[PDB]
Amino acid sequence: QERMVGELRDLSPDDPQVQKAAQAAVASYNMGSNSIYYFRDTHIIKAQSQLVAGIKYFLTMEMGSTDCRKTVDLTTCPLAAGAQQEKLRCDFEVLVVPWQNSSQLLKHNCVQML
Repeated sequence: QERMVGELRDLSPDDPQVQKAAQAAVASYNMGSNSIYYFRDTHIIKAQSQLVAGIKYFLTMEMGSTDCRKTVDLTTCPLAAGAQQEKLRCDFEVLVVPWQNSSQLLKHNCVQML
């Protein structure tokens, strides 16, 4: 066949390739979001991969708003507390291809947590 569609498989949330895919998702989400502040990953809850012509990562993760405003090393950005605190739970689909340096966030659906 012409198409390459591999098996969908569970990965460890601590797989270094999941982690890189996760930082790709965060960076892209922050670029596209209307929020004043950068969000930052707090927990990878679930991770799956699928071999295509390239690799898809399907990530479920939680994010927290930071004190860092956009107007980047997120490890230096504290999670906001009290009035500015906001938590999201997101599904991300990330595309990784060996000929591109930047991994792409194909889809995302985020949801504000109480």
